[PDB]
Amino acid sequence: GLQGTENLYFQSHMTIAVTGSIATDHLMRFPGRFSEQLLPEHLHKVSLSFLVDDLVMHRGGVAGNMAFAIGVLGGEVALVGAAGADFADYRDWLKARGVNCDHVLISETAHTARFTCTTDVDMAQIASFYPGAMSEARNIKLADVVSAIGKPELVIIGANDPEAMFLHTEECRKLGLAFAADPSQQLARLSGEEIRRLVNGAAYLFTNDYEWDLLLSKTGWSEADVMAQIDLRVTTLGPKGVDLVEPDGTTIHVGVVPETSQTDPTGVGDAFRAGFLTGRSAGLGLERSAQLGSLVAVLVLESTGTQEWQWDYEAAASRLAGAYGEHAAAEIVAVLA
Amino acid sequence: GLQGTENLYFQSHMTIAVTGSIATDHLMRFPGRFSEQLLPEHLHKVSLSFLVDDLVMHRGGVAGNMAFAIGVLGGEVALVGAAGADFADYRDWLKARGVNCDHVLISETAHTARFTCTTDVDMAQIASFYPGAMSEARNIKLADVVSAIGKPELVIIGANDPEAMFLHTEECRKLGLAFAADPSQQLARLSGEEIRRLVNGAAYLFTNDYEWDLLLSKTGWSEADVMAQIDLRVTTLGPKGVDLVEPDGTTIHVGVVPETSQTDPTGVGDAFRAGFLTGRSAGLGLERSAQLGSLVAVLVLESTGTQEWQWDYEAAASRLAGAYGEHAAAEIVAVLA
Ligand SMILES: OC[C@H]1O[C@@H](n2cnc3c(-c4ccsc4)ncnc32)[C@H](O)[C@@H]1O
Ligand SMILES: OC[C@H]1O[C@@H](n2cnc3c(-c4ccsc4)ncnc32)[C@H](O)[C@@H]1O
Ligand code: NA
Ligand code: NA
Repeated sequence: GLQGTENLYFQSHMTIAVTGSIATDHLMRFPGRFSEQLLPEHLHKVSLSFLVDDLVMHRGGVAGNMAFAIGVLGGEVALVGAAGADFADYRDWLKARGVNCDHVLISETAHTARFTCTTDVDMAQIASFYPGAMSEARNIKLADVVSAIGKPELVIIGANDPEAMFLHTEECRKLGLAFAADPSQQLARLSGEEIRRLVNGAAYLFTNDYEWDLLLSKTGWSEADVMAQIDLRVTTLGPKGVDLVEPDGTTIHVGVVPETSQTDPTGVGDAFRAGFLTGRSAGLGLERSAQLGSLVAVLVLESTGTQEWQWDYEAAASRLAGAYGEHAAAEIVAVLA
Repeated sequence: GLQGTENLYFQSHMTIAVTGSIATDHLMRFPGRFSEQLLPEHLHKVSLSFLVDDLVMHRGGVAGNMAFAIGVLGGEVALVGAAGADFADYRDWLKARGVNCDHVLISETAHTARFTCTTDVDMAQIASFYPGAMSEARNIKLADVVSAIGKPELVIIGANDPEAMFLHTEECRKLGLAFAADPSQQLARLSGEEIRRLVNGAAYLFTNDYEWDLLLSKTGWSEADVMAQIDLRVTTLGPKGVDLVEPDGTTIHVGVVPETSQTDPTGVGDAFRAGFLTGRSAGLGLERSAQLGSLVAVLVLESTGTQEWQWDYEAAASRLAGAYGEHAAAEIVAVLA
């Protein structure tokens, strides 16, 4: 009754655009411990052959995961990445949860990227990633996306074809789009200069604490050097929670939702980021948004695959209330409706 | 009219029954050296994430590989192993090459086994094997196979479901079938008692030199102890060739066919065994048979996948002539054509 129809519709098009990998995750379980059974002698002429007792294929890719979670939580999200012609079923899966997939580049030749991962009983991982169609993400122009769906409220620059990451970030700077620097695995692979090129001007920087130290080491930046380039640092601390740090040093710390199981750590970070950014878009403060992100992250930790979790108001509210109090759980549920 | 009809026909029989794994091989290439970047410090908290720049899916499994090679070379072969309902195209692939697949067990529920392997530029490997339908190989009775195709000249007991390996070997002993003990990868996993149970009474023992030392260590056997249990030992020595050793110590040594490239070592041993045993079934002597096996082995070494090589009498003859002399090449081609 009190909504301005014109202005509400005007803003409805301001989506989150998620750029990053789109993949199939081929996940296997090793019924042992890599750290214990592997010995230093096995690394000098490497020949490893693990017997695995489980194998499942699931939808994945950092951008696929984040878009799935934003869509499931009710946000407005567009998936912007490269995949192969095999993508049809994945497309239907994402569209059924509200994800705009019109601007997924479909390669004429290459298959969708593949993440192959063997996880042991202690959640340690030995994995390989095949880019396939992901390399063609460097041919996506965010200008065309904007022309089609309008200026997004935020562009997430997740792990992707590296050249696509640099081009997307620079196009955000040029078009005045707010972006979240979420380089994740590429922090292990890029040079300090390249990383600096991904961070400058970011509305958000997302890393975990290890990745934060890695970024500082490789870039040669101090923390103050980074905070001069970004509006907010979000650093996940695993079971120790998450820090949200403004440029003036103001820090908000949020604890985690305790897990009922540690099934598979794949996609936990993606899910935290998706939940946090959905909460922020929905009007929640930094602390409440991080609390939502922590819930989604633990739901991914407790399931095999990255998009196999389920959203249930009653269970979500109960776990949020247990971790953060009934008032916080109520505010979170109130914005998600 | 100088042929002895009885003995001619007596020698004419050459059916080989191949037991062992049937699989799809998911092969990837790491464009670097594991040795350059994997260090003992990475064992504390194991978390490896390789970028691979090639991914292909190929027909595989040790029994599939050996049956393919025997069929391609003109031998008489039946494939005896467990697969999944996905096996249909694989079946057509093998039948088109003369392989009898009537006695492949098709699981009602499980997928064909899967070998996932990353190989670096120095041929080092990191791999995982998911048995799936392979476990159901323990339900295959060689008595039914014999009832269908008659008493084979040889049963190859290759890497398989371990219980199936034991059941097949004991059924060969009870039914009086000559068998080749080819446990290969299972030598890394079985106990000395189990290995001894696989070797006793073998017509052939096939291993590489490392596997030979491993067998001797785990079984507690000396070489003479082994030679008292088997009719012929075949020990491959990689670039140093192959030793063929009778119980009385009589040794035939054969050098290798020089390779034109070192592309992928997966299935090279399978191919040697198949070529050697086909040559023997066709009436070639030990040396000529090992020369044929060495050719097939290098053809697999030079190609991606285990069954992607091509059999061409003229190219084969030229390489055999270069390695072993025109007389040997001619004798081999004359028997196979
Ligand atoms: O966040 C979890 C998600 O990350 C996805 N992924 C896993 N490795 C990668 C890499 C990579 C690795 C070595 S070099 C580049 N790049 C881009 N996405 C990846 C995976 O598909 C999973 O669903
Ligand atoms: O010899 C090359 C062929 O061996 C096949 N293979 C690779 N690992 C195995 C294993 C195994 C591994 C760890 S525990 C048991 N078992 C049975 N076959 C295998 C593969 O499908 C390839 O085509
Ligand atoms: Na998970
Ligand atoms: Na090969």
